[PDB]
Amino acid sequence: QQQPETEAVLNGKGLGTGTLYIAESRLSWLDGSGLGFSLEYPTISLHAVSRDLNAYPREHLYVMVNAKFGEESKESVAEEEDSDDDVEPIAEFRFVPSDKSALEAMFTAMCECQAL
Repeated sequence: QQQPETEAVLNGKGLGTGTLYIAESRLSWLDGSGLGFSLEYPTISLHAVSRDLNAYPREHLYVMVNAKFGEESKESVAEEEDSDDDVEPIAEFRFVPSDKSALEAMFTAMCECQAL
């Protein structure tokens, strides 16, 4: 399945405006600046969907995932204290389609993927 018109926002600062095509092997997105790029499976963690309109008359697929930083560090020293966190521990990704047909198709993609 593929998405017609939809914009992509990733981890808090929204970067992405174009089309999203879901591939069984991975997810491929096209950037509105004439640049196509794909990601290894979507970060499905906390996704908000509203197939039925009642409280919010709008379509939008919001999915937020918590990311942990560590592995290698040079500017900061390893420690169990974070009194001053300059970077957010959670990244919120918002993928919102501007087509009711794109919202229902994405829900069938997520609903079918979550069930399988």
